Amino acid sequence: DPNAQLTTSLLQTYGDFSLMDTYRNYITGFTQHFAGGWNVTNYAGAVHHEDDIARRIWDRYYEVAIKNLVDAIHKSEDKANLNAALRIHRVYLLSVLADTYGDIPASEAGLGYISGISNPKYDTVEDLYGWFFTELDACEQQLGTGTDHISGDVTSMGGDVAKWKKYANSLRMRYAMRISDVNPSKGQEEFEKAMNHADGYIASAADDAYIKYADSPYDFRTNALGEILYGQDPSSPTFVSSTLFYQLQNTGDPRLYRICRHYYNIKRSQVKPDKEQNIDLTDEVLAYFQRNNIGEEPCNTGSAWYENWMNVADAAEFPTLAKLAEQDANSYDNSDYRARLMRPCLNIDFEMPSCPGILITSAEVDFLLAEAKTKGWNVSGDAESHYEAGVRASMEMLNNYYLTSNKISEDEINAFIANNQLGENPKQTINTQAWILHMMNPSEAWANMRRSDYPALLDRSRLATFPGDGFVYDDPNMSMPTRLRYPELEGQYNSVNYKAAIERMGGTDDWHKKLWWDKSDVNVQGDFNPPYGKGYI
Ligand SMILES: [Mg+2]
Repeated sequence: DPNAQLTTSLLQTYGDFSLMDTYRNYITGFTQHFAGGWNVTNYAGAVHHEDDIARRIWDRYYEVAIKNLVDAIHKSEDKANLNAALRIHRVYLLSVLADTYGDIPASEAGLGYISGISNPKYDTVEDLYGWFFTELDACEQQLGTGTDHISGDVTSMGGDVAKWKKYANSLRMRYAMRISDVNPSKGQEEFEKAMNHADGYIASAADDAYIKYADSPYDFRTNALGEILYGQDPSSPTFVSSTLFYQLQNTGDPRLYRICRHYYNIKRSQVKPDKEQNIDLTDEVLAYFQRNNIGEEPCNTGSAWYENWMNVADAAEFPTLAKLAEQDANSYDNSDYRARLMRPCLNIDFEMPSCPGILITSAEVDFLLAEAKTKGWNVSGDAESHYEAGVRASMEMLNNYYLTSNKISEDEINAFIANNQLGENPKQTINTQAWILHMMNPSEAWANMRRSDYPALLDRSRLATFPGDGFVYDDPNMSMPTRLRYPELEGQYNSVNYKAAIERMGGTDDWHKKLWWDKSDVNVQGDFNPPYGKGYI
């Protein structure tokens, strides 16, 4: 039943816990949104490849979503609306697969490959992006030529063909920007084609495209990215990196302590994050810093929370934990949980099972329009207006989709924008602000970081490594990987096509090899001397 297969494929995007290891261990580490958990320190922090972690995106999307999409596409030629929606989500997941690994099966990933009886070649990144524009144009026009109801839709589009059209056009704008370095003229042409389309694009948050997940306890119904970020036990929360912390603090970003909180979480629930026992001591922690003329030490990329050891405050320092330590010291005076309380952690609001699965937002389109303007493309309105719109929408998406309290006021948004105008390097400003936007969309975060080379990351090569703590540094090139390696079993079961793709790369499956649309290395910060804690060597 094709509509059901649309549902499974949509939900798998963020709903499949079995590929979230790749996002917590590698991608969100590579983007330097998160740092300090043992896993991201072991993998992304050590620049340490391991097949079983790197393969999961490939293996799980091909085994489930792509299989179901292709079968449903072939079973839906009489249901043009559903057919177009199936095909748009295939383009979507193929763009993620290609942006992650490089050349990938696509044009030959068909019914035979589904049945496990045929071996698909790896389409080149350049050929795939060419096909993205063509296929999205075709689907966009096909939408609404059927009378069938897209009942398997679980996105915010809610089966509305007009909303799927704007989604397809917005993805065209995303891909057109992606190729704007390697093929400037095609990027310009494809962008303005979509931007000027009669059916429009995602112009306000009312038209945001996202998958809707269920508010049920921790089969793709719940957002598994939040699940793995919440950790599978209270000793493994997701710690916010110093890169993100310092981007927020140093720009006066009201998002600083919406994204960052301090938790003592020993009795927290494991079926659904609870305010009761994810004890939010943020204000009391900050009051403690201020009393002692000290401050935050957000974990550096490459380091774990127990490295670059920060002094641990006694329970007495925090009145809420103090009175609970005095009631029950085994629970609330545990020194390990006090230690992790010291570091900024991701708000559990971002870790709820019902968190959305972002596909593309009006805030991103705003930033695309801003950069399109700074490139001279024929866009209406100045770069600053689009830029400001995108900052305001990124702000507002947290109010609308995530925050359960402490919403960001219109005063704060207006204040922040005034202090962070475009400046002398708009491309850097635009893409740094998009990178915050993309926190919970790690694949777009990593792709757009790679293409735009902003934000300037912390130079991993000048941050500490901790081999004495069991981590393995088996790669001399410690700069951020620009892709993931192919699943190693492809070398056996798709051996000839695997060899070919590797040969096109230069003869080895090299995760320091830049993809076709990635023309330069991501920028890095020249200096990192934080007021508290450790910086560059
Ligand atoms: Mg690059």
